[PDB]
Amino acid sequence: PFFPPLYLGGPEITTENCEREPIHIPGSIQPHGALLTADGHSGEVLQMSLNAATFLGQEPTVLRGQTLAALLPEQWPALQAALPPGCPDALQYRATLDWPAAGHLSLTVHRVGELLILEFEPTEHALRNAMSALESAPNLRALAEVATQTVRELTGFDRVMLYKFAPDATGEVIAEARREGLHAFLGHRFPASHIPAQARALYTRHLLRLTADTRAAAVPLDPVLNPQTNAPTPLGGAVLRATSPMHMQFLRNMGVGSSLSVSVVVGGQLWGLIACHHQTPYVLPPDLRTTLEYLGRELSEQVQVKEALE
Ligand SMILES: *C/C=C1/C(=C/c2[nH]c(/C=C3[NH+]=C(/C=C4\NC(=O)C(C=C)=C4C)C(C)=C\3CCC(=O)O)c(CCC(=O)O)c2C)NC(=O)[C@H]1C
Repeated sequence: PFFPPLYLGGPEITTENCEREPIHIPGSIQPHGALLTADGHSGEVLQMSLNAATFLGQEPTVLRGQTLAALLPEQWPALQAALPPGCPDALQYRATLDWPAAGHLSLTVHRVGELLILEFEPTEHALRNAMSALESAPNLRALAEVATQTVRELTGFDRVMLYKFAPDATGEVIAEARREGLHAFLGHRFPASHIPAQARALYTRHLLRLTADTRAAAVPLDPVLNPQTNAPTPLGGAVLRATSPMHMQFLRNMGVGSSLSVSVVVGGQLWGLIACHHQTPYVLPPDLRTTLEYLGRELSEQVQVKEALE
């Protein structure tokens, strides 16, 4: 059972309790975007990342308590209609905003219970071709190789691996596409503890996560608890959520500045990950993550199909 989070007096995580870190409720985000939470009926802004006012060019005193009706007059009606009470928390509303201070922004919203969680991130044929290349791959090894190469072409990531889970939850790199000069991980195996049980569980439900800068400090939400509930804000579905410090350290020690993975789910089980690295920090574009999500779904389908062919 999970430890309390750090802001509720929980311990700093160590290697004796990796599996007890409540990674879904860090009460903080990555600094390359901003996060607001809002009441699902009134649109009152209930929580904001500490960088939100600066990120959005708003006056801090105005921002909290403000309504989405006032902050987002052009999206609020659409947002309400798209995300009514009781909808799947996987359901998304997305809009592109031309924000004077911030530039071109992507807004992604989902509902958890009575709370709307709004993520603002800068934004900046290929999909169909990629989907068809996966389809047309003749066997599982070729499928793995095509998936890693295609994802690398689309993203420009220094390394893209297909990381397959064994029944004991150890992991193996079974294909990779890599920048010239990077050492090979192909065929290397890693302990189950490096992607602990609660992470593997989360990754069965929320299929993409990333760390854009492995040296960046997390930006707290304020207030840290959802005022509706006096309880933690569920961020398992927020790509902006802070990454486990233990994992961030693991990445820095690998010389990885940016990391992103996409779940491969076969028969409702976590089969593996498309796992990506960059040496420098790197914010992968939002619509481009959408493409990666589609490719993850296609790969998951094709792994099942290819495993059936044998
Ligand atoms: C004591 C806890 C530990 C720990 C925790 C931890 N690890 C993750 C997430 C990931 N770990 C990954 C592992 C690898 N990436 C690689 O490139 C290789 C090897 C070539 C390995 C073994 C991966 C891929 C992830 C997924 C996230 C990503 O793609 O960057 C988490 C969950 C992080 C989060 O979602 O907040 C946690 C808590 N890792 C350890 O090594 C020990 C110290």
